[PDB]
Amino acid sequence: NLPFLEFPGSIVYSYEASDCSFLSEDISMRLSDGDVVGFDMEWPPPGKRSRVAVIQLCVSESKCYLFHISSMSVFPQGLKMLLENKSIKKAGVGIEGDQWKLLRDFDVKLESFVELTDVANEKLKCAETWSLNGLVKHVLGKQLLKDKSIRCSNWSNFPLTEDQKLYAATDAYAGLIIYQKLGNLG
Repeated sequence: NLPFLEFPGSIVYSYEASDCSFLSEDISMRLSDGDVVGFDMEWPPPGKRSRVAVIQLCVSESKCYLFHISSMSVFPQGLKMLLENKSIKKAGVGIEGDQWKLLRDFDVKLESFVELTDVANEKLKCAETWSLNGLVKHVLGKQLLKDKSIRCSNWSNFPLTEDQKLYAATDAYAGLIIYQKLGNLG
């Protein structure tokens, strides 16, 4: 029985482009070169493909932002600038795939991403094929809620449910906590 990892801070939910751009600029304002944010994205599971519905940025243990882009008619210019900002690192798992997807879907280029599974392999001196949950268990001694019910829910539905918010926030939070753990190991 491993404890469940859960984002304990305030979840900021933004589903309008202007609001999102303002918040993103605020984030860029408070950070400087070298800083990192936890990062992840969600999207719903015949011929058409599913585009990114939510982008999560966890800046600290007390605050995580959920940007519901599927509810926005235009991709937030401020969010685009933050993501393409090479000064701010974005830590996640399978984050290169996220980069490709953002480019394909919105021509937004994620800069300075940090693939935590690579950092883990090099730090822990191993060659494993990880999963975010496996990384959480091994690195944090915690466990992640990963039931299809929420993980594969319809992320493009407005509004996001309370369970959807905590799950999406917790995933970006794990990225932030894992990054700090591995980056400051002794």
